[PDB]
Amino acid sequence: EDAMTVLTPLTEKDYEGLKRVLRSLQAHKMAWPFLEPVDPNDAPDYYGVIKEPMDLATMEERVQRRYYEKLTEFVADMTKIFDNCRYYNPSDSPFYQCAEVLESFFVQKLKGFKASRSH
Ligand SMILES: CCNC(=O)Oc1ccc(-c2csnn2)cc1
Repeated sequence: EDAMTVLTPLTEKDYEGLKRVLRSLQAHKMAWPFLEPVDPNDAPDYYGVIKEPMDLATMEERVQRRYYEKLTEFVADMTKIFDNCRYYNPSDSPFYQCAEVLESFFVQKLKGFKASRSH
């Protein structure tokens, strides 16, 4: 990550952009596995093997409360969603596939956000 991403505090205008990025992901057709915390009745071992769970509703709560001080911290929570999924599930499962698609979409939107900050 470049210096701006790591060091530049998030302003109120930056927060309007983060809200837009998050809503784009929540509306994506392949976001269904990630919208809410994993239900342990569906996956009884999940919370024994994933030490730091994350989901898009937790990120929305954090954005509303202004939890994030730097863009790097927002990117780290999002990346945890996808990395947790690829560690828990095998590479041929539909959950793994959804992580591949949605991470590529996140990178496209994140590049758009970074461009808009500087110019
Ligand atoms: C293997 C058990 N069968 C099953 O479908 O349970 C789940 C439920 C949710 C997830 C999930 C969503 S986000 N990443 N992991 C994975 C497995």
